[PDB]
Amino acid sequence: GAMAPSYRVKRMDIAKNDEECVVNAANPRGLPGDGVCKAVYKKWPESFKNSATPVGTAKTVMCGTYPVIHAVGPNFSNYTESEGDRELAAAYREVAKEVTRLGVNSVAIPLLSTGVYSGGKDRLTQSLNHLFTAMDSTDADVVIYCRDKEWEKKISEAIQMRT
Ligand SMILES: NC(=O)c1cnccn1
Ligand SMILES: [Cl-]
Ligand SMILES: [Cl-]
Repeated sequence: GAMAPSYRVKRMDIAKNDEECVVNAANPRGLPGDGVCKAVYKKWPESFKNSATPVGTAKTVMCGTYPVIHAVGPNFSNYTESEGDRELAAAYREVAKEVTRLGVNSVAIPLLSTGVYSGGKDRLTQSLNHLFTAMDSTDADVVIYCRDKEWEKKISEAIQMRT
């Protein structure tokens, strides 16, 4: 574990993270995809061997000794708000299990289902709160990666609020 486990946020490409492992915002079929998933495919292509996994689950594949945790959030175009919310909460619990099993002291994580799986809605608060619910009982340093300046401010505010 980290000596004083923390949350931080950075506005940059998760493929350039400074953490001991990465969470991919994966699709269920282990395809290169777009956004975070395409950047992860270009940086750690070996991690996409047998990475396919259902919605609401996480499956880790090593690229050398560097763990890539493929987490499949729901596509809110396809799910009801209720079922999508349940699967988004489940994906993050599976991420906490994997981070714990790996024994890492740090993890780089994107906000699941906030991009092309958002169903055109702002899900910053919904996705971040499910991230906190899952990761608060872990002792890894968590670094959240985002791309938008307004999102960075709102994530930073939510972290600082809890102290
Ligand atoms: N996570 C992000 O960087 C982000 C930015 N703008 C909309 C949705 N997600
Ligand atoms: Cl960058
Ligand atoms: Cl997404």
